[PDB]
Amino acid sequence: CNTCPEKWINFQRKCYYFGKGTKQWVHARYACDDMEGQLVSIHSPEEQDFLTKHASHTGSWIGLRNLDLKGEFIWVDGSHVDYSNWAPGAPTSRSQGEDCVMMRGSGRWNDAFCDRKLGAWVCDRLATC
Amino acid sequence: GFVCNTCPEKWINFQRKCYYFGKGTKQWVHARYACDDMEGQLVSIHSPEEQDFLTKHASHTGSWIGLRNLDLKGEFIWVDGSHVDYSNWAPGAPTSRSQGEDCVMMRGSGRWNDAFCDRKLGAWVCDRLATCTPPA
Amino acid sequence: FVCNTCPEKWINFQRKCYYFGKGTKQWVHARYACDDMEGQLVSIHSPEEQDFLTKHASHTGSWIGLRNLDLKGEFIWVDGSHVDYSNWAPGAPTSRSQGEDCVMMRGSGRWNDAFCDRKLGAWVCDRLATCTPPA
Repeated sequence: CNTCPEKWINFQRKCYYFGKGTKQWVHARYACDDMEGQLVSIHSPEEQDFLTKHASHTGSWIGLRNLDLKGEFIWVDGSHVDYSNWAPGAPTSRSQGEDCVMMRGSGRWNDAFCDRKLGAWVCDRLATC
Repeated sequence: GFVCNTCPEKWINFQRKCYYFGKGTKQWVHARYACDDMEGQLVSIHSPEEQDFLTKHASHTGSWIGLRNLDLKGEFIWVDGSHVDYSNWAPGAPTSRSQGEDCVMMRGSGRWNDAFCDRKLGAWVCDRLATCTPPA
Repeated sequence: FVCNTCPEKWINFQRKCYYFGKGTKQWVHARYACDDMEGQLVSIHSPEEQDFLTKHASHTGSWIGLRNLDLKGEFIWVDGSHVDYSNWAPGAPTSRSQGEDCVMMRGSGRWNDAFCDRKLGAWVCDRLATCTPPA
C-alpha cells in the first residue's frame, strides 16, 4: 500500500505534497484540503527526516496549530504532539499570538503568526493499494 | 514525547482512544452493559477522522454506538454526556417524528440511523482512553 | 502524565509492572516466557523495588533477570544494566564460578546464584508501566 496520486511522493504508508506559492496558514490548510489532503502531521523522527529532505529551504506551513487558543498545539487531524522537533526556544511559552507552526529548511519547528505569508507548504494523505 | 497508543488486548488504537468491535446479538441496552463490563463505554464519535477509522473496522450489518435520545427529551446525547457536534447521519435520519426510535446504530458505510432500542444487532463498538509510553 | 497502568494480570509498583509467574522452568525457559508476554525477567535497582518483590515473592524461589553474561565473571541484568543495588544472600555469589551462572530470588527476597538448568516453580517478569495523559 504505497500508491500515491500523481505529483505526490510516498513514504511509509503516506503520500506527501510539497506545495509552492504564497499562503497564510489557514490558506495552506484549504489548499491541502483542495487536493483531498491535510497539512502534514509529524509523528516520528523517521518521518521528520524524510520531510527535511524535500523541505522548502525558505520555510513551509505544516499542520500544527494552537487549537482554539487553548493553548496546546494540536495537529489538523485531531492528533496530539508525541514526536516534536522545535527550534531552540520554540514554542513561545505563553503566548504572543504565534499560533501556527512552520517548518524551516533545517526541518525544525517554529511557532509563527497565522497571517504570515510563506512560499511553501506540505500536505499528506494515506497511500492507496 | 509520550506516545499514546497502548490499548488492552483485543482493542484497536486510534489517536488517544481504544476501540473494541464486539460481535454477538444485542439490543442497545445489553450492548451498553457489555461495554461497561469490559471497562469501556459505547463508542462516542467526535470527528471525521475518528469516523473514517470506525468505518474501516465496522461490521457490515450494523453496530450499536453510544448515541441516544435522552430521555426522552428530544436531543441525541452521547453516553459520555457530550452533545452532537460532528455527525454522520444517513439521509433523512434521525426522524423528526419519533415513535420510539431512540437509540443510534452505525451502518456498514459508517453512517448513522436512529433505531428502536430493542432491535437485535450483530455488533456494537466500545471505546476507552488509550495510555501512553513514556519517552525513552 | 502519571505512569502506573499495567496490562491485566500484572501488578504495578512505581513506574513498573510485574508478573509473578508459576510453573516449572529453567532460567532460559523463564526468560522466553517473559519475552512472550512482552516483558523481561525482572531487574532490580532499589530497596523499595526489592521490598515490593519480597511481598509477592514465591516461597520456593524465583528466577530473576541477573546472569553471568556469556561467562565473563560479571553478573549483568537482562535489560543490559550493571549491578548497582544488590541483595545477595550470605555467601552469594560464589568467588570462582563452578557454573552457577544464573540468579534466583528466595521467598525472603535475597539473591542466590544457581545453575541455569535448575528447574524452579516460579519466575518474575517486569516491563514499563503506561501513563495516563493529563486530562
